[PDB]
Amino acid sequence: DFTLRNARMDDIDQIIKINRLTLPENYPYYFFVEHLKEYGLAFFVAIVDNSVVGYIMPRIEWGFSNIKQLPSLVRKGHVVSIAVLEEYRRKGIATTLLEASMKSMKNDYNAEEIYLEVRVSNYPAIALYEKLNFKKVKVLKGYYADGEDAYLMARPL
Ligand SMILES: CC(C)(COP(=O)(O)OP(=O)(O)OC[C@H]1O[C@@H](n2cnc3c(N)ncnc32)[C@H](O)[C@@H]1OP(=O)(O)O)[C@@H](O)C(=O)NCCC(=O)NCCS
Repeated sequence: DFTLRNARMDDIDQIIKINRLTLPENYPYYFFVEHLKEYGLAFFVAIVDNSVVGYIMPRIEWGFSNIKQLPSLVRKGHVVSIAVLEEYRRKGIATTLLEASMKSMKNDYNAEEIYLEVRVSNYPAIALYEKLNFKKVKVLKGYYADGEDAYLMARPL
């Protein structure tokens, strides 16, 4: 079994470890710290027996909607990074991390939409998001450093 709670400064070391092991976008320590201090209410970790096994790091924005056809200014929640240690996958951790972050984006930060970028090859992640009713709304060409395309996936809150 796992539990969720908001991330704390003392979680950052384990979060970075997870990020280093599971993702190619290896942000520096100060990046994690600033997102925790600025958007901490929507920054969650998953815990198994006192260890962090997953996390979701958000960014809160104000700007043009990426869902609406017309230029329209909205509050947006942006998933910067989400990862779960391999041993603890297929347990619903990412699903519950996203739900918790979404609820805070909506209630704490008045977000009207949530969105993220995902590698077009990232089959597990895409399945996750489509199950949570994210839609592929844009294709960011050459979004990743190696040139790989991203789907911009989004949904209203
Ligand atoms: C994507 C990731 C975060 C999902 O974590 P997770 O805790 O295993 O996800 P969940 O258990 O909540 O998944 C829920 C649903 O998503 C889908 N899904 C998740 N992983 C899948 C896979 N490998 N293949 C097919 N569907 C998958 C399934 O529908 C799953 O439902 P189910 O378990 O009942 O079959 C995880 O695989 C991961 O950390 N990958 C490496 C880092 C990464 O790519 N992060 C996302 C970048 S945008």
